Amino acid sequence: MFTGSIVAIVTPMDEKGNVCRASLKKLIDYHVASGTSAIVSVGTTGESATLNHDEHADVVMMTLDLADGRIPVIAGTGANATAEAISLTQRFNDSGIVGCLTVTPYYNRPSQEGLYQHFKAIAEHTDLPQILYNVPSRTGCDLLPETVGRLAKVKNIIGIKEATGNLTRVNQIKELVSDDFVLLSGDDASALDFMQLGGHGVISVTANVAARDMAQMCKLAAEGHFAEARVINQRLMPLHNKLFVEPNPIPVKWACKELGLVATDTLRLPMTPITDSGRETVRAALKHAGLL
Amino acid sequence: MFTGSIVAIVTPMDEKGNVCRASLKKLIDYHVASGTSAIVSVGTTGESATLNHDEHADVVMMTLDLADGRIPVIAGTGANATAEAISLTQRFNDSGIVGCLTVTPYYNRPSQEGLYQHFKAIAEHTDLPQILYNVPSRTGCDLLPETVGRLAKVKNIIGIKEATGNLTRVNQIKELVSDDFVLLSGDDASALDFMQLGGHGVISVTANVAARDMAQMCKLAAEGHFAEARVINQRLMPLHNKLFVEPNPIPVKWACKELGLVATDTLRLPMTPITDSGRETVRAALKHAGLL
Amino acid sequence: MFTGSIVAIVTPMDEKGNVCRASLKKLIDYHVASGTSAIVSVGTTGESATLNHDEHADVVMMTLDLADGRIPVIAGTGANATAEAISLTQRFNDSGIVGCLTVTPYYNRPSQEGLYQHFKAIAEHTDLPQILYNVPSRTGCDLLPETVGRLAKVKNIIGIKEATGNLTRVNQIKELVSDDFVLLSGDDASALDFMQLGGHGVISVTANVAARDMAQMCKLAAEGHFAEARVINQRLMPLHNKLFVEPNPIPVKWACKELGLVATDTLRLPMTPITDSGRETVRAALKHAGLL
Amino acid sequence: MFTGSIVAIVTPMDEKGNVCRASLKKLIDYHVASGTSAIVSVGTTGESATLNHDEHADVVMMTLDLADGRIPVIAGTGANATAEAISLTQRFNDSGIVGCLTVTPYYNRPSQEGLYQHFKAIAEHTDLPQILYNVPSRTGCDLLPETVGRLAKVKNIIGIKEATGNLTRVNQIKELVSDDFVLLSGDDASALDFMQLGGHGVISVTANVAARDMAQMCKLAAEGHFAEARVINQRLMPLHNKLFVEPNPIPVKWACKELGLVATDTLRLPMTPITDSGRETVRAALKHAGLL
Ligand SMILES: [K+]
Ligand SMILES: [K+]
Ligand SMILES: [K+]
Ligand SMILES: [K+]
Ligand SMILES: [K+]
Ligand SMILES: [K+]
Ligand SMILES: [K+]
Ligand SMILES: [K+]
Repeated sequence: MFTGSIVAIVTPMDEKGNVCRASLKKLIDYHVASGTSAIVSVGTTGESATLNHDEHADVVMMTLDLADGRIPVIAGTGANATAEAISLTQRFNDSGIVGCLTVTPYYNRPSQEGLYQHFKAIAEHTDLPQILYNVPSRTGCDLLPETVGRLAKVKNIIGIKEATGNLTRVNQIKELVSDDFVLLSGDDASALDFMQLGGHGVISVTANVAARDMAQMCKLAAEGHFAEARVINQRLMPLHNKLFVEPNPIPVKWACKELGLVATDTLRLPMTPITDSGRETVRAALKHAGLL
Repeated sequence: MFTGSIVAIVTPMDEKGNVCRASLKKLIDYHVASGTSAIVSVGTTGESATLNHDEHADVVMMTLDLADGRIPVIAGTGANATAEAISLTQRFNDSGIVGCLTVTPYYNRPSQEGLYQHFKAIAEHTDLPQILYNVPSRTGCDLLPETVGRLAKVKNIIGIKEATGNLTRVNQIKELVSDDFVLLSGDDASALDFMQLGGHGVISVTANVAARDMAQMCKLAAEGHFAEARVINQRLMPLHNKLFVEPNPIPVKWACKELGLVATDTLRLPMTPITDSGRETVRAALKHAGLL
Repeated sequence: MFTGSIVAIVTPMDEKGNVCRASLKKLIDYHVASGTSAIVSVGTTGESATLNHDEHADVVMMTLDLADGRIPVIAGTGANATAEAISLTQRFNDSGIVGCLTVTPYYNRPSQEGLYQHFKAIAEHTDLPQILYNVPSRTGCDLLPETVGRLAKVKNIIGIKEATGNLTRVNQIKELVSDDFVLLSGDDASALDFMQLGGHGVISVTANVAARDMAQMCKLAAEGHFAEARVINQRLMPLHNKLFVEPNPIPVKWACKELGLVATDTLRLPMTPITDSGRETVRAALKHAGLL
Repeated sequence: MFTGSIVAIVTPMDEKGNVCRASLKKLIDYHVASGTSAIVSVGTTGESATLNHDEHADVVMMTLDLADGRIPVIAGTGANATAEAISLTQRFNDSGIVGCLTVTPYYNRPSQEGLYQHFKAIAEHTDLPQILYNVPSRTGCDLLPETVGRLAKVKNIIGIKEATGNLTRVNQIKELVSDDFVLLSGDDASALDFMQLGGHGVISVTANVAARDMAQMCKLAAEGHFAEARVINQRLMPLHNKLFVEPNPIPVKWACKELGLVATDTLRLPMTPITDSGRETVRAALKHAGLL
C-alpha cells in the first residue's frame, strides 16, 4: 500500500488531450497483473500541472473505479495555495482513495515555517493519510529533514516522497521520525540505493513500462537481496535515465504507446510531442530492458 | 509605459486575506504622485500564486478603476498550462490594461520548444502586448536567449522581464532581437547594472516603498548618468537585499504597513507573518534608505 | 590496510610551523591503541598544500618510522603536474609505505582523458598501490565513474577515496570495477551511508580525535550491523560537521590540542588560527561525542 | 600598462615540453605590433601549473629579454602556500616586470581572513604592484568584494583580475575601493560587459590570436563607444567560447600553431593534445573572427 513499487501513472489522453478511459483501464489491469503495490493518480507524471481540478478529480475517480478494489490508489493533491490544497483534498474525503501525495508549494517559495503551516492545515482538514513530496528542481523549494521531523508528529502525515536524488536525506529523515514513517524515492535512477539505505519503496516513472521488473526489484530490496535487486536495476538503468531524455512524461507516454499499453501519446501544452531523436533513445533503452 | 521604474505592486489585504480597496487606492495614489512608469498588477509580488483567477481578475479591474487613466496597468497572466494562460488573458481583453506579464510555465519544466509553443499560442489569441517573464529559481525552468530571439519575431511579444540576475543575458538577448524589444530587470539588487548594460527599466519590489528614488534612478540610468543613478542605488541597496530576507512579499508588505501605506501586512498561506528578526532587518533597510 | 577507519592524520606543528616529532608520536601511538586501520600521511588534512616536497617526504618518513611496523602508512602523493606527481611518488619507492593517495590535478582542470593519462603515467612509474582521490570542491575537477572504470584496469590502481558526498557514486563505480577495488569515503558526515551502500571504509578527519568510536563504527558497518554503527555515527555527527566549521584542518588541530593529543594547534598560512566562535562550536561537538 | 587588452600569453613549447624561445619571440613581436597593453607571463594560460618555479622564472626573464622594453610584462606569482608565494615574488624583485598577478590559494580553501593574511603578507615583502586574481572554478575558493575592499587599502595592491564571470562583482568591488584600483576581467566571453559596467580592461585568452581586434575593442570600451566595441566582440564571441571547448590552453595553443605564430601546440601533462572535433570547432571560430 505505501511501500514497494508504486507507479506514478501517466494520464493517457486521446488526440484531443482528454483522458482516454480504455487506455487507462489497460494500464490499471497491467499494474494489477504485474504486482505494482499502489497507483499514484495525477501526480507529476500524470500531468497534474495541465489538468484543472475538475479534470484532475475525474481522472482520480475514474482510476479508482477501474482499479475496482484490486490495487490501492493514492491521489496527487498538491497545490501552491494552501486553501486550494485543502479544497482539492476535500474532493477525495470519503472516496476510496487510500491517501494523498501532496507537493511543497511551487513558485511562491515559502519559508520552512510556511511549509510546516501549509501541510499541517491540509492534514487538519482531512482523514486521509498524507505523503509529503519534495522535488526542489520543480518547485524552487526544498523541504528540509528538520521540517519533515516536525510534520511527522501530525497524526495523519505518514511519509515522504523524496525526489532530490540526495541519498543523505534517507537517514537524516529516519533519525527524526518514528519507525513506521514511510520513506519513498521519487528518483528512479537512485531509488534502489535509496532503499538500500533504509527507504521503503519508490514512486516510479519507470514502473509505467517495466512494472514487473520494478515490483520484483522492490521485493528483493525489501528482503535484503541487494546484489540480486541490482541485476534488475542495471537492466533498467538506461530507462531510469532516458525516460527523462525529454521532459517527463513526454518519453514515458511515448514508451507506453510503443508498448501497446495506451492508444496515443498525446500530452497538453506546454509538453510537446517527443522529438525523433528522443524516440530513438527511448526505443534503445526499452530494448536494453528486454521489453521491446 | 514599458520603460523606467515599473512597480510589481503588492496586493494589500485585510485580516481575512481579502483585497483591501482603501489600501490599494493609497498605493496607486502614491505611484501616480511619485513618477512610477506603470503598475504590474498581480505579478509575483502581488501574490498571484494564492489568488484564484477570479480574485486575480478582480484585483486587476479594481487597480484599473482606481488608476483612473493616471498610470498604465500591466496584468500578470502567467499559468503553467497553455490553455489556462490563454483563457486568463481573455478575461483582460479590452479591459484597459496596456499589456500582460506572462511567466514561463513553473513546475512542469517544458523544453525550449514547449516554451516557444506556449508563448506563441498565448500571443496568437490576444491583441495585447506580451512581456515574457523569466525567473528560473521560482519556476524550475530557464527561458534561454535563443528562444527569446525566436519569440521576439511574434508581433505582440514586446519584451522580457529577466529575473535570473545573470547580467550576461542582457546583451545575449539584445543582439538577437530588434531595437524596440524591451529588456526589463526582475532583480532589484542587480537592476541598475542591468540598465547600464542596455536594459530599459525594472519591474521592481523596492519601488513599492521607494517609488520616487526608483523613478529618478531609472531616468538617470536611461539618460546614461550611471554615476548619479549609482548614488541612489547605494542608498536603496539594503532594501534591494533585505526585502528578500524572508520570502517576497512578506518583507515588502510589512514595510508598506510600517510606512502607513497599507492598513495590514496580511498574506495568504503558505506566506507566513514576518519574524521579529525580519522586522528589525527591514526597519534598518528602510532607515538607511531615508524612508523612516 | 585499505578498509575500515583510516585516519587522514594532521601534521602537528611546533610554534614555528615545523613538524613536532613528540606530538606526531603521541598521535601515532593513539592510533595503534585505538584500532585505526591505517594512517594517510600528508593528505589534505595533513596540510600537503603548505609543505614543500622535501618537508612532505620528511613527515611521511618520520610517520613510518614512528609507526614502527605497528600500523600501515599511506603517503599523500598528489600533484597537479604529472611529472611532479611521478617525482614525489618515486621518493617513496622501496620505502615501507604500503601505498599512495593521489588527488586529481587541482587548478588546471584537465579533461577526463588528461585525468586518465595523469594517473596511468603515475601508476607506471611505481610498484606502490595507488588510491585515486576525487574532491571536486577543492580541485575544480570531477573524476567521473567511467574514468575510474578505465583506471581500475591498471594493475596497481586499487581504489578510490570519493569525497564528493554524492552517494550515487558508490554503485556507479562498483558496477564498473572488479570486486576487490576498494571504495573509501572522503566525507565523514556521509561515510556510514557510503559503507551501507557497499563502500569498504573511510579516510577520515573525525578519526583524528575519535579514533576508537570511528574504528568501532567501521567494524560494525563491515559486519552488517548498521543500526548499531548508526548509534555511534549520531554521537559523532556534530563532529563530522563542526570539524569543518572553519577550513579543515583548523578545527581538528584545535581539537587535537584541546584533547592533549598535540602540543600546539599551529598551521601554515593561508590557514589561520581558529576563531573564538569556532572553539566554542568544536568544544560542544567534542562534549556531545563524550570526549570532553 | 594595467589597462586595456592584456594578453595571458601561452608558454610556447617544443615537442619535449620545453619553452620554445623562437616561438615566444614571434608572439611578443606580434603583441608589440598589435597594440596589446601588457603581457601576463606564466599565468593560467601560460601553464603555471606545470612549470616548476625555476622554469617559471626563466620564462618570465626570457619574456622580459625578448620584450626589450617594448611592452610591459606582469608575472604570474600565485601559490597556495603564503611562504612560497612570497619566495616566488622575491625572484622577480628588480627584474624589470611592472607587477605581479597573484591568485587566491587553490585546493586548501582558506577563509576570507586567511585570503586577507595571504595577500597582505605577499604585498608586505615586495615593492612590486600586486594584482589579486579571483577564479573560484579553478581554486575552490571565492575572494569576496568585502575582502578585496580591505586589501585595496594596502599601498601596492593595485587591482583585481575578476574571473568569476559574475558581473555584479564589478560595482560591488568598485564602491569599496578607490578610483585608481584597477578592475580587470579574467573571463573573455563576458569581458566587454565587465568593461561596460566600469572595469578597465581584460586579461585575455582570445588576445593571443586576435590581438589587434581585442586592443581596438578595449580602447572603444574605455572611451564609452560600447556599440562600436560590441560589433568587434560579436565577431570574436565564438572564439571567446570555443577557446574553452577543451581545457585552456589546449585550444588556444592549437590556434596559435594553426596561425603559424608558434612552431608546436605541445602542452605538459595533465593537458592533452586537442581532439579532432576540437580542432574543427576552433578552426570555425578562427574563420568567424576573420583570422583564417
Ligand atoms: K485530520
Ligand atoms: K505521523
Ligand atoms: K495576436
Ligand atoms: K515583437
Ligand atoms: K607499475
Ligand atoms: K587495478
Ligand atoms: K611593500
Ligand atoms: K592600493
